[PDB]
Amino acid sequence: PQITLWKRPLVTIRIGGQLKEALLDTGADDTVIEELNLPGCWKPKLIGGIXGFIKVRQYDQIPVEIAGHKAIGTVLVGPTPVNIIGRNLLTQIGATLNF
Ligand SMILES: CCCC[C@@H](CN[C@@H](CCCC)C(=O)N[C@@H](CCC(N)=O)C(=O)N[C@@H](CCCNC(N)=[NH2+])C(N)=O)NC(=O)[C@@H](NC(=O)[C@@H](NC(C)=O)[C@@H](C)O)[C@@H](C)CC
Repeated sequence: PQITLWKRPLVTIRIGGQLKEALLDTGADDTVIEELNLPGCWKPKLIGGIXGFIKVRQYDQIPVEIAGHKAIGTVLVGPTPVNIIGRNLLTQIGATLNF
């Protein structure tokens, strides 16, 4: 599909068997999702942006479907204000910027 940028590029994702809404963010290196449990598998990380840093739980090799496209990769979990799909998964679904 093609997504224009007149409004925030929000899409439905599936993760850990749960459906969420997330923002496709080309300015994010990584993917950041709120709450939800998961694997006895995670390790600590700090990630930053405007306003500084938050502590997150890094989970590896997590299956994540995005607009019907299967991806599998690192997912960071913490108190992000907005669920974010970053380049680590956008590359797996063949996403490009075009102008
Ligand atoms: C400045 C750092 C690079 C750009 C920034 C864009 N992320 C979005 C995330 C959405 C908000 C949680 C953002 O900050 N958007 C702001 C940009 C400022 C702006 N005014 O446009 C925004 O839209 N802010 C809205 C409010 C939130 C809107 N978004 C939304 N509701 N979805 C605004 N009006 O204030 N990327 C990031 O914040 C990511 N940071 C990174 O990718 C890198 N970190 C650093 C420090 O560069 C990497 C080394 O970790 C985060 C997610 C970690 C992977």
